[PDB]
Amino acid sequence: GSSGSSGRGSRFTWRKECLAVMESYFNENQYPDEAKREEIANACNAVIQKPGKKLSDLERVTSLKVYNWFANRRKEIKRRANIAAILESSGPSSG
Repeated sequence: GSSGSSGRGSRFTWRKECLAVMESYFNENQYPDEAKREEIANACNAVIQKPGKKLSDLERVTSLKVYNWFANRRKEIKRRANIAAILESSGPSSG
């Protein structure tokens, strides 16, 4: 990745456009219902969907993809609030 302990992207990528929409829904609801996930996911695909161009699975944002990103944030925020780890650990993570 570029920044953040988060990465290991599985043959996928998160565009700034799709990231802005995901953050919006997360602000209103941490856990977007099934229908909510599709609503937000669809918007992400549109913001990226270009005229005369074809969308690829690499940019395609499905309901499952949205949940994966949301879960990463919830766990990332909750993990920082708990930090139930004392043992030694070598991580590049910053801040």
